[PDB]
This record gives sequence, structure tokens and C-alpha cells, in this order.
Amino acid sequence: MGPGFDFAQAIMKKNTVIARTEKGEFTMLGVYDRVAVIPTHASVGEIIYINDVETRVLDACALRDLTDTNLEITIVKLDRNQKFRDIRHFLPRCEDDYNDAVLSVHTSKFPNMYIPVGQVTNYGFLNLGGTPTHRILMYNFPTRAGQCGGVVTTTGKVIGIHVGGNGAQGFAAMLLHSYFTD
Repeated sequence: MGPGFDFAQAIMKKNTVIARTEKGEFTMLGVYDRVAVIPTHASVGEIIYINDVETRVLDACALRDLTDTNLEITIVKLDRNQKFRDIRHFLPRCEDDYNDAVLSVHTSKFPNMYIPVGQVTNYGFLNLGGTPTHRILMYNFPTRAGQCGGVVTTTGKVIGIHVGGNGAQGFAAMLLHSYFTD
């Protein structure tokens, strides 16, 4: 509808796949080469389905901060025959608050879904499903089951992936440029 939705669409159309684990179907963001991200509660194993095709997992790392606190981001390297467009230059370098964000989801349940979530707070600490978690972003939208892995963008930045909600607020794990240096 406007330039926020334009940037969100550009990311969804080239940099997302549908990932299926034993824990469900997730929006999965491809970042560069065969490297993608997914919420750690997806419980990625040795094999994952990518757009309904059986795919070997070459590496999977559940990120934690240097205090050994959960970040809820798993970085996955896929045995795929095709690379993602490199979007690392759209990742923030530092923790921040944002205006006017969009949450975008693409699954069998929710195809071509875009949600203007508005202001995004650097919330920090969250007890997420009983697990102490850091680097959480919060937005005041009543997000639902089916949106985990959804991409949070502003114009020109890819800032997080949706990891949970409490019925009134939604929560994303930050994406930082430093997670994807090679």
C-alpha cells in the first residue's frame, strides 16, 4: 500500500522459503549464500523441508549472548542447489528502537500476509515460554500462532524475526549484522 509494504514485499519475494520441522511450518528468512534463520523453538534437526522438498541441514547453531542467555535465533546452512540474494547490508549493526515496522508472513496457513505493527521498542529481557531471552523487540499488535519466523522490516532495514506474543503484544528476536560475518 506504501513504501514500508514495498520493502517488505521485496524481501518476501526473493529472501523467504517455507520451512517445515516436526514442530510446524515457519516463515524462514534467507540472508546470504545457503544461510537462513528460524526461531530456535522450531527445533531444527539433520533434515528439514524447504518449500516441501527434503533438504539436508549442513549446520545449525542456536545463538546465545556472551552471558549464555537464549537469543531465540537459529542460523541454518541448507544443502540447497541455489543461493539467496545477499541482504546482509539491510541488517542493523546495533540494538535500537524503530518506527513504522511491517511483519510479513508466508506459509500454507497465511500466504502473502503483511501487518503494519507500528512502533517497535527495544524491550530487552523477556521470559519467552519459560526461557529467559535477550535482545527482544516488542510491537503492540495481537499476533497469533502461525506468525513465528515472520520478518520484521522498516524501509531499508530487516530488523528481526517474530518469536512470540502474549495476546496483546508481539515479540521478535533482533537480527544484527555481526551474526552473519563470514
